[PDB]
Formats: sequence, C-alpha cells, structure tokens
Amino acid sequence: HHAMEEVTIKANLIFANGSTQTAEFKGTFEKATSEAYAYADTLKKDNGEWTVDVADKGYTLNIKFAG
Repeated sequence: HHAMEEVTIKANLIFANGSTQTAEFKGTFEKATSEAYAYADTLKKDNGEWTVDVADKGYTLNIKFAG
C-alpha cells in the first residue's frame, strides 16, 4: 500500500553565485516530486545544469545549479 496522502515537496533551489529560491509542489508523493524536478528543469536555460541532494525523507529537494 503506497502513500496516497496529499503532501508537499519543498525545493530549495541554490544557484551558482549562492543565491537561493524556494518553491513547493503539492500532490501525491511521486507526482509532486516529478513536478518539482520539472520546475527545476525550466531554470536550466539561465542557471545551467543541476544536481540534487534529497533530504527530510524525500520531502526536501536541495537542488544546486552549476556554472
């Protein structure tokens, strides 16, 4: 039985120069997680490629952009 509660995935976006931005995605776990990464992807054009460190049991995504 997989978790079907509506949850919030927090994306802590960290840019190359150290600046940050936080966005959150609400929905079932995997759907919301995929949406968080999809959002990060829209920022690659101006911020470069990203890497991630998953925290808080998967509810926090620390996404760092390179460059």
